[PDB]
Amino acid sequence: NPNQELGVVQCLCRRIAPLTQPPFGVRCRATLNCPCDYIGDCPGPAEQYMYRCPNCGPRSHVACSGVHQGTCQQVHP
Ligand SMILES: [Zn+2]
Ligand SMILES: [Zn+2]
Ligand SMILES: [Zn+2]
Repeated sequence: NPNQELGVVQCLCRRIAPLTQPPFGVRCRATLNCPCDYIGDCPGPAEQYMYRCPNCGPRSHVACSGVHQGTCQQVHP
């Protein structure tokens, strides 16, 4: 069988870790801060990373490109 390449990622401890599956989209759970009282969920895009850190062992964390802080136009158009 041919080898299956998996990407690498920086663990939260900052070491380089091998992903065990490709990044996959997820719900972003961050809370928003706009100068008004608006309440709402971040629409993303957010992704979750599964990896096996040589230091930390199995670990995961989520990253999101949505706007969490800023003006009312930036957070909630
Ligand atoms: Zn680590
Ligand atoms: Zn987000
Ligand atoms: Zn606002």
